[PDB]
Formats: sequence, structure tokens, C-alpha cells
Amino acid sequence: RVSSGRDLNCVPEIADTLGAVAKQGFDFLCMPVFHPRFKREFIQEPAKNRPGPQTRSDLLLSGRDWNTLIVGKLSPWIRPDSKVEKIRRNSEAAMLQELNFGAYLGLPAFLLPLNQEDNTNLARVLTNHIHTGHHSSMFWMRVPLVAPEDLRDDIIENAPTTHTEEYSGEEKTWMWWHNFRTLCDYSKRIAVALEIGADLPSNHVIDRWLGEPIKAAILPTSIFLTNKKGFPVLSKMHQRLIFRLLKLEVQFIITGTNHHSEKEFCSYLQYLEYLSQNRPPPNAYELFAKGYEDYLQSPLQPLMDNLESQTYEVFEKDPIKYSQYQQAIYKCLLDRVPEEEKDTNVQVLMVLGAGRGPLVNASLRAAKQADRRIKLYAVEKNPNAVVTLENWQFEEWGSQVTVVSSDMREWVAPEKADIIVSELLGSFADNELSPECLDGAQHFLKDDGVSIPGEYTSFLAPISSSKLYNEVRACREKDRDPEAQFEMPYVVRLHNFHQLSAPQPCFTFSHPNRDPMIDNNRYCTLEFPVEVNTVLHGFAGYFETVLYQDITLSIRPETHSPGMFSWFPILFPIKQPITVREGQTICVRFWRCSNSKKVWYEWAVTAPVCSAIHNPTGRSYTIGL
Amino acid sequence: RVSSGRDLNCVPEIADTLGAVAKQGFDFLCMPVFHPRFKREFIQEPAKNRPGPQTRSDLLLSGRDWNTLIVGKLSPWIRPDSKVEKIRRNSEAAMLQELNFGAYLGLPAFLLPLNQEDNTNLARVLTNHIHTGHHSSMFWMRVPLVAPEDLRDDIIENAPTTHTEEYSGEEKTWMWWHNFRTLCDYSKRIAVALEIGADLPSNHVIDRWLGEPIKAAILPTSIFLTNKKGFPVLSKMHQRLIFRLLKLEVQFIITGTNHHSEKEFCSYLQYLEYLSQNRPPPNAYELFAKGYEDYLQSPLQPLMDNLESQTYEVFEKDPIKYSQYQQAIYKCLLDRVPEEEKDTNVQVLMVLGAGRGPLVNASLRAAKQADRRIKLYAVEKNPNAVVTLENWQFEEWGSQVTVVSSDMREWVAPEKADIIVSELLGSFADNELSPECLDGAQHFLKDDGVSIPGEYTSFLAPISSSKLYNEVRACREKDRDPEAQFEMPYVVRLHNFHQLSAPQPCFTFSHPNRDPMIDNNRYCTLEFPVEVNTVLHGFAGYFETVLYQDITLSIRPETHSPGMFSWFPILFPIKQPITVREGQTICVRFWRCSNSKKVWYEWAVTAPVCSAIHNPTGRSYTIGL
Ligand SMILES: Nc1nc2cc(CN3C(=O)c4cc(F)ccc4[C@]34CCN(Cc3ccc(F)cc3)C4=O)[nH]c2cc1F
Ligand SMILES: Nc1nc2cc(CN3C(=O)c4cc(F)ccc4[C@]34CCN(Cc3ccc(F)cc3)C4=O)[nH]c2cc1F
Ligand SMILES: CSC[C@H]1O[C@@H](n2cnc3c(N)ncnc32)[C@H](O)[C@@H]1O
Ligand SMILES: CSC[C@H]1O[C@@H](n2cnc3c(N)ncnc32)[C@H](O)[C@@H]1O
Repeated sequence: RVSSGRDLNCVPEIADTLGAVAKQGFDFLCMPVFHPRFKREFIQEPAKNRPGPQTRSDLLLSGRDWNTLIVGKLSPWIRPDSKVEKIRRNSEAAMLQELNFGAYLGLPAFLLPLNQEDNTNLARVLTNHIHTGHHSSMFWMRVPLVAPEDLRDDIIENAPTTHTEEYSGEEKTWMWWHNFRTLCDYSKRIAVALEIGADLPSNHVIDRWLGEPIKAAILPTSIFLTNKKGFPVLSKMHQRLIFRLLKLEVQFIITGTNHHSEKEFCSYLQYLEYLSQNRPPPNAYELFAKGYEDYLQSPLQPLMDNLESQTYEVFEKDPIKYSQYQQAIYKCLLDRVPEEEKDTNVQVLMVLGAGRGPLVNASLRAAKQADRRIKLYAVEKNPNAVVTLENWQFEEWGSQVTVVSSDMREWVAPEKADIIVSELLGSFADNELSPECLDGAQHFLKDDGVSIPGEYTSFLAPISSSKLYNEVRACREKDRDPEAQFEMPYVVRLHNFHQLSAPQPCFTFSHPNRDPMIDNNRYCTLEFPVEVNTVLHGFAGYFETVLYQDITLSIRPETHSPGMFSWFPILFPIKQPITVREGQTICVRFWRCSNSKKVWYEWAVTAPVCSAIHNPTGRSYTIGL
Repeated sequence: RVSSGRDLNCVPEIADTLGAVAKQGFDFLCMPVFHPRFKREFIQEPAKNRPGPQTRSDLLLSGRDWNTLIVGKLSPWIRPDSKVEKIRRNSEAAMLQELNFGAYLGLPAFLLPLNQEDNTNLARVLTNHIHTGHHSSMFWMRVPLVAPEDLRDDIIENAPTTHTEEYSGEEKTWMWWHNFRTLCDYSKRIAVALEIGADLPSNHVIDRWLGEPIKAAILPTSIFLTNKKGFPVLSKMHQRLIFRLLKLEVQFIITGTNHHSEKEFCSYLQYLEYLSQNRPPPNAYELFAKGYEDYLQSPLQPLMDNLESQTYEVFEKDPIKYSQYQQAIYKCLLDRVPEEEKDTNVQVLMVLGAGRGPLVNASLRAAKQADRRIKLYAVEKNPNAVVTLENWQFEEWGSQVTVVSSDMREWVAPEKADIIVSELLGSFADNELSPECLDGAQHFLKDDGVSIPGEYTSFLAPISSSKLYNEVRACREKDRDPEAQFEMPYVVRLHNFHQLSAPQPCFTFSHPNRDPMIDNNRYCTLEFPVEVNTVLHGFAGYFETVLYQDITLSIRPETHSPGMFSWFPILFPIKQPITVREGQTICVRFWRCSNSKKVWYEWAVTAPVCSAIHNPTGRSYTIGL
């Protein structure tokens, strides 16, 4: 179930080592490429002219074994940021040599340590190696939760351990990582191998690593407790951490000697398996979502574009949404039509944007459970979908449903509606121009008519995700602005991220709109109180909608409709990441803009520092009218 | 084995039709999306306001069935290039409607006919559809080998069939295709469905379709002969054509009614299977090559770059090459050392570019079968490979082999060589700068010393491939010249192409070079007599090398070393395709250029029309010294 490997810093025979490791159930082996103690000179004679082979032959394993089962390790003596000029220069040449040999073997990953603050020259050498030739080899940066200096035993007489609560000081290992990856300019080849300590730090220190590219989680043998049976286990603190790490789907590495000598070394791995099996299973949401983790997709525009058959199919495969629509209409029928006017009053319903007709069906079910008479129209502009409607209408529905093949803004209605039902909402509610469409369809609603939905609101929340930022970055395309990708929203299942503040309402719309000279342009200022140090990369967008009264749909995490999976969150990126100290307020500004042809959003951060205004004049992103 | 489908222009029940087709062993079904006879008006009333559904519902099949098993067909009444303005306008609207519905269903392919010369407005509408939205749906252009007018029965009294040999006139259906795809600007979505006739045309007419994107081969039932048993078969003419088509791996479509009424419809398909099984099986070359058909790869530069382990591995997995090297050295030892000086004379061999040491081994085998004494050096600049050499040398070889870790141009030799052995040849021979390296290593050769190889030559041949041209086109990258991809050679297994003329020698090099002030710059004019109409897209490059005397290696098709698969051909593209009439000479000019840092090629076509000079000053492509 769980993908696990073994860290060793001693390999006397490479073939024999693997065999043992593989027999214990490990998937891969982290090991040195040159002997850890084999220190090499590159400048001063005569040690530079040392004869003989420098390491093992590549022939000792097959090409496939190198490619899948081995993870390289930088030798410990290599210190590129040494104060001594000689050791620096030597460590440079040695680092390149080891990294080059790693690429020669075609290793999938290679471990480098972050065990101090200044890793500038380390970063400069690695970056150079990345920009030499072509390779897909990952680089896992070995970085501890807690720095070695901060978890040392208080046993030095004239140098006691810091007994002071230093909020910023306990987050230092993240700052080590942050600076390194910034210098390297957010390379997608550079990821984190997070080393877990005996004493876990405060909760904030761990939350720091949310939204970071964690590929490995190194577990020492020392941190394992022993149970009554006499086999390795972990604390309830560590258990909760491993449970969190299993959601990220990281690869767990075991390092250190067998402290549980009486038992096998498989026991450690068997415990991780034990934890893997013993987790809360994936719900309908996470079942379906499994696959689209942090996958950027362009927001659908069913007005500008005509949706495909299989796009409508996946909409229809959400029974919770339509049951809510069914219930919404059901109640509205009872309110508008009394019991004494059951078979006198026929309500005029108008599904605006009928698609392949899930609402038409729902409206039929709603009328039957209510036991009230209805007259249905099914307005749909997409002519490909209208083919589906008419075939259904001929076979199943009949003359009760009148299929109209038109835009709702254009259509001249032969009758006014008591209810209009729509499904024109995207992940940011109004991103499919539901306001404009329903405004244009408003004239053929009765003066006392109802709209379903009657209201919808969009929400925003600041997020830190070095993953998603790096994902957007990689959406640069030929023949357009170099930074166009940052000035456009994405539909994405947000997974590896950190929500820095609680969602707040952005834009609200009410139908039918009764405000004279109806304007759908907006400008919203939001202030998000941050309680942690972090780096803002964008703003996650959600929405809520009121169908009728107490009938609602929502993708806002705290009020999320259970089971529903018809809308993933939306992501508004920013060009440049913005550092945010604990106590500081993130201030974002959002505009909804329009002309006769297009609608778009612009946005800007104004605190703690200013960003550029994103998507001015909809240059990078527009929504078609 | 063979991928086959069924063409129908009559589908009364879509579900039942598939069942029958699937039971007969067909993989997919070509069918209409709207009823062939269902002609629709879009302008004039009242026919434009025709009620009811326009076609079948998408719900009759599953999404997956549409995506894999159905191929769309444009209705026959749709004529976008009609002389009548009304029929034109109507056919435009209808064409878009059908194409849009095809995309709605998510069909993998869609058939459009090329049954006349002028298909300009057809091309204009299709191109518009391609540039509307995003889809991966292919478009198969139905084009006959022989035009309907040219295969009609000579049964009209006052209009007899052309009994004249019109060389250009019999190639007209290709010109139909050529013009169409040119208008559409070589879209990768547009391919050919070649319709085979009863009487096959002349051989030249068929050769015209070499290097064209043929995805389907439509076979009417009428063209099938009947055997003594009373089941469908094909002529020896058609058999050879199908054998050629099986190499291209096209999908065979069966069209028309069952003329063999007594037998099943599976019999037709079973015959294609019968042919599929009964072909000459793939040799060692085609066995290994299967996968890299028309796959563009960048030429290796083992001087500038350090080759990976698995790059050396695949070199070593060619036993024919080294057996030739073994035999080459074997003979040279016997010539240089007589029988009476068997154990007096030790020959000094020097493998220049030893890699992981296949030649060192071969030199050992060659000396043993010859029974002569040798002293080996193993010069290698790549330090990663030197690790392999030294481990081998320690374990196996010993002090007979002296591993040197240096550039051969730099290395100060402590002894002069009787033989130097090298493996510095690429697909265009001198594209790895074997001339420069061996010139720089020439000083430590004895005055009577031998070089293996002693000579090598590069060859060029003009090719027509609309596939490969379109492949290169798609190698456009951000942040460089828009046409850089055309000014650089590619290593590629040439498959779907047409060789327009016989290869001719381009550049030759002899080692040891004894010409004062050795210049490796060159300028070569070649004239290629073409005997067919075609469109030049590039120049395939090959090479021959003389190891010693009668010991040679070659990838030139006519003199190709049997079994060897260590070099695929190289491809020099051109920016713009060049039309070439039968009888015309293709004149190409090739330069080998250099400065102190780089070596590169430039090239230009000078007849029948001039091209631009490609890669001036090595702007787009250089080979590193
Ligand atoms: N009018 C409507 N608009 C909308 C707008 C949406 C959201 N949406 C996109 O914008 C979008 C853009 C894309 F490129 C791809 C997919 C989407 C979705 C639709 C489905 N889906 C969830 C999902 C996808 C995959 C999955 F394995 C599980 C769940 C989204 O995120 N759903 C509507 C339903 C309506 F009726
Ligand atoms: N010094 C040498 N140079 C050379 C130069 C070559 C040719 N070459 C490339 O340039 C090249 C460039 C690439 F991106 C990828 C591959 C190649 C090859 C090497 C192997 N191969 C054949 C093949 C590949 C794959 C296959 F499934 C079957 C056969 C080529 O075409 N082979 C040498 C061997 C030497 F000893
Ligand atoms: C069921 S998803 C929403 C549906 O509304 C349709 N739609 C969107 N805008 C309009 C409009 N202005 N008039 C009619 N249908 C519309 C879309 O084509 C889609 O089928
Ligand atoms: C076996 S493929 C050719 C080999 O020659 C080596 N080589 C290429 N140019 C030189 C050079 N100038 N000096 C030494 N080895 C070389 C390459 O590193 C490769 O291993």
C-alpha cells in the first residue's frame, strides 16, 4: 500500500545490500555513490593525482535497477559553503562530480542536505548542474523539522539550551528551505525530504510545511517507541503526523540502525503499513477527486463555448445537486399554489439552460411529489444539446415540455413564467455570467415570479502553495504574454496547499434584480488576518448559492454540501509570491469588470505589500458574452 | 492482428448496427451523424423553421463508444464548393453543424470527401472549425487512387474515355489532396483515407502517396475476386499494395454491400488477417526499430556532452559492429607483424574514446585470434565512463591496458602508437567531430601508423515526407527563432517517406590526414535526377566507413551492413517545401563550417528553385569542440 525505502550510509556490497533491503519489503534504497569517507583532492598535488578507480562500476547493477531502486546521496565531507577557501573549491568540484555520476547512472532522485542556514554556494552549484545537459532526476533536500542545535541534550555546563519560546526561531528550518529554493528559482526538480525528529516541534512549525513540495519523509529508528509485545511503534503525536503525510502521498524512508534488535527490520515498515490500512477511508468526494490533485484546468464557459456530451454527462453524475433542485422547486410549488387551487393553477416553469435536461426531469419529479400542475419550457442555446432534449421530449416528456432552441437573452417568450430555473453557476458562481443571462431573461418573469437560484455569493481565501505557484508558472505558452498564466483563474482540486485565513464573501447577486439600472460591475476589498508566517501564492475561490429558502448548495469548506462533487475550487494566482509575517493582514482587492463583449476579473494585493493589478482590461483572461 | 473497421451509409438502429459489426470482428464503424438524405435549409423560409429533432440522440451510445468505435461521415448532399450561391451557403452551415456535432459526441475521427479538384471553400470551413475551440478529433479525407471520371466504363457513345497516357493527369487525385492540405497549412489533424479502386493505376501514381499521412485504406467489396472455394480474395497487384500498406500500419476500412452473398461478411476481414499473418517477419533491425518510426531525436554529441550509462549500454548491444572492429584489427595485426616476429614485436594500440571498453575487449579478442602481442591504452575524456574502465581494468584486464582519463587532443603520449582505434562516428559520420579529434591525436601516431577507421564518407538523398515535415514543424520552442527547428539535423528512423533520388557522397575524411595545413571545412554540390513529380521536404543522411581494407560499416540503404542497428539515418529539413516536376534535377549545396569553438553544417537548395541558406553561422545548430 505505502511506498517505502531504506536509507543506508554503509554499503559494502551493492548487490547483497539491495537483496536484504528488497526482502524486507522496501521499494528503493538511498545510498552513497562514492564512499562517504573517500575524500578527494582536485587542486593541490600530489593527492589530486590519486590513481585507481574513484568509486564502484555502473555495471554492478542493471540500468533499470539504477533508474527505479537507487537514490543517490551527497557525501558528508562535501561542504560547498565552508569558510575555508580550499574546502569550498574542493567541495564544489566534488559536488559536481557526484551529481554528474548520479546523472550518468540515471538515478530517479538524489539527496542533498540542508543542515545549516547558509546554503548559497550549494544552491549556486546545484542550479548550474540543473542547467547543464538535460535530465529528469529529482533532487530531495534533506531538511529537519527541528535543527540539530535545537534538539541537542542540555548537558553542556556553560552553554544551556534555549528555554525561551522563539516563535520565529523555531521555524528556522523552513527558512533554510525557503531561501534555498528561492535562490534556485523554484525548480520543479528540487523537492523536500522532511526529516522527522524525536521531539516534534510546536504545531505552527509543522503547519509551515503545508503547501511545500514534500516528496519524502525520513523516519529515524530512534523515534520509535516500544509496546508491551516488544515491537516498534510511534506516539499519538507522530501518528497524527504520519496520517497527514499519507494524505500527501509521500514516500517514507527509514534511516538508522535496528534499535529493536530482537525483531526484524520489516517491523518498522509493517507499522507504517498498519497505519496506512488504519485510516479514515476516502469519501465519495475524495474517491472521485483521486487523480486531479493540484491539476490546473481552465474554467468552463458554457455561454461562449458549446459543451461536449461527456461534459454534460459528468454534470448529471451528481445526484445531490439535482435532489436539492428537486426539493427547491417542490417547496416553491407548494408556496405559490395552495391546496384548493391544486388542479386550477398550472405553474409556468422555464429551465434556462436545459442542457441534456436533468432539471426538466427534476422539475417533473418535483411536481409529482408536490402533486401540482406545471408547464415546462426548456431554453437551450447549445444546438447539439437541443438534439438530446428533442429526442427525450418526443419519446418521454411530450407536449408538457416545450423545447426552445435559443439564447435566453434573445428569446421572445410567448408567455411569462411563474418560476425560472437555471444552472448557470461555475466555481466562482458568476464566472459563467449567470448575472448577465438571468438579467436578460428577467423580462419574461412574472412581477411576482421566482428565480432558482434566487441568490449566490462568491468567497475568497488566501493560500500558500509553492507547488501550485510552480504549477501555474509552468503554464507559459508561446505567442502570448510571458506572465499571462498568472492573470487567469484555474479550476483545481486544491490538495498540497495551506489556507492562510478563513474565506470571506466577495461578490453577491440576487435574482430577480430590482435595482434600477442593474450594474453587474463590482469592487470588493477584503482583509484577511494571518496568524502565521507564510508566503502568499494566490487566492482560493469558492461559492454558495440559495436555490429557494433553506435549500442551498456550497463548495465553501466550512459549509460544503456533503457528497456533492460538481465544482472544484477556483484559483486566482499572483505573479510574485508575497511574504507574510504572523499578525499581518493580507489585503486583497477584486473587481468584476465588463464591456458589451466581455466580462472579466482584475485583482491586486495591497497589504502587507502591493502587487501589480492582475488582468487589466481582461488582457490575459476574458469571459465571453 | 490488423485493425479494421466497417463503412456504412445506412444505419436504421445504431445499437443493433454496432452489434452486427462487432460480431464480424470489426474494431470501429464509419457511419453518418445525420441521415444522408436529410437535407436541411438554413436561410429561406419556411423550410429553415423545420420542427422536431435534427438527428439521433447522443444517449443511444455510451461516451466511450462514441470515443473509440464510431467514425463520423459528412453527409453527401453537403457541397461547400457548389457554383450555386444558395447551395454553397447552405452546405457551409450544414458542414459546421455536422462537424460541431462530431466534436460534441467526441468522435476520434470524421470522414470528409475529396471527389473533385476545387475543394477551397471546403478547406476554408474545415480550417475554421479546427481553430474553433479545442479538440483532438482527426479528419480523414476520403480521396481515391483514381478519380471517378477516370475509371468510368467506356459506354458513352459521344464521350469516349481518355486512351492517352497522361502522366500528370493520372496523378490528379494526389494534387487534389496536396492543394487541400496546403490551404489548411499542414494541419496534423488532417490525414488521408485512401480509397482503393478496381483497376489500380500505374506504379508512379501509387508512389506519389509515399510520405503522405495515410491513416485509413478504404477497400470496396467490388474489388475482391473469387477463388475456387467461392470466397473473397484479391489480385497479386492488390496483394502487393496491401503488403505495403501493412508496413505503414494503416486501418483498413471495408465499404459496400456483400457481393459474396453465400459467405459471411467476416470473410473479407479474414482475408486481410490472412495477408497480415502471411508477410515477411521483422528482422533484427525492424524488431528493434519498431517504436521509433518517424520519431525525431537530437544528434548525440559525446565530445561536448558526457554520455549516460544506458547510452553506452545500447551502443554495446550491437555485436555486428564490434565483430567488424575485431576483424579489422585482427587483419591489421597480421599485416604489421610477420610470423617470425610473433613474440618479438608488441604492437601499441590506442583506443581513442574507450567508453565502457567494448573496443578494448575487441582488441583483446583480435590479438588472441591473431596470436600477436599488444599494448593497450584506453583514452577517454568522460570521467564517469573512466570509472567503468578502471574497475574492469583492475578486475579483468590488468597492466596490459593503461586507462588514461584525458582528451586525446590534449593528452601528452609517453609512447607512439602503431594503431589507433576510434568509434567517434555519428549518423552523418563527421557529425561528432571525428576529423578534429583524430587530427589532434595524430601526432602520437607512428609515421607508418594505422587508423581504424582509416576513412569514412557521408551520403545525402532528397526525400518527400509530408509527415516528417509536419513533425519538424512541431518542434518549435519558446524563447528561440520560430524556424530554428528547420535549421538543425535530426536522428530518425525514416519510415513514412519517399526517397526521390539515389544517395550520393557528400563529405569524405581520411586518417591519418597527410594534406598540409589540414582543413576540415568543406563545400559540396550535389545534383539529384528526379524521375517523378513530388514535393521535397528535406535530405536523408547516411554514411559509410572503411575500418581497415575490406572491413566496412554502412547505413547507406543499398550497402547497409546487415543486422547492425547502432545508427539511425539523419534528417536535414528545409523551411519551405519545394515542388519538383518529373525530369527536374534537385541541386543541393552542403557546407561543413568551423571556428575555434564550434563546428556546424549549412545547406541550401539551388534547383529547381532556391531555398534560403539554412543554419548560417551555426545560429540554430552547432557541434561543440
Ligand atoms: N453550469 C455549470 N457550470 C459548471 C462549472 C463546473 C465546474 N467545473 C469547471 O469549471 C471545470 C473545468 C474543467 F476544465 C474541467 C472540469 C470542470 C468542472 C466540472 C466538473 N468539475 C468537478 C469534477 C471534475 C472532475 C472530477 F473527476 C471530479 C469532479 C469541475 O470542477 N461545474 C458546473 C456545472 C454546471 F451545471
Ligand atoms: N560514437 C558513437 N556515436 C554514435 C551515434 C549514434 C547514433 N545515434 C544518435 O545519434 C542518437 C541520438 C539520440 F537522441 C538517440 C539515439 C541515437 C543513436 C544511438 C542509438 N541509435 C540507434 C537506435 C536507437 C534506438 C533504437 F531502439 C534502436 C536503434 C541511434 O540512432 N550511434 C553511435 C555509436 C557510437 F559509438
Ligand atoms: C447545464 S449547464 C448550463 C447550460 O446553460 C446553457 N446556456 C448558457 N447560457 C445560455 C443562454 N444565454 N441562453 C440559453 N442557454 C444558455 C449552456 O449551453 C448549458 O447547456
Ligand atoms: C564510445 S562512443 C565515443 C567515445 O569517445 C569519447 N570521446 C569523444 N571525444 C573525445 C576526445 N577528444 N578525447 C577523448 N575521448 C573522447 C566519448 O566520451 C565517448 O565515450
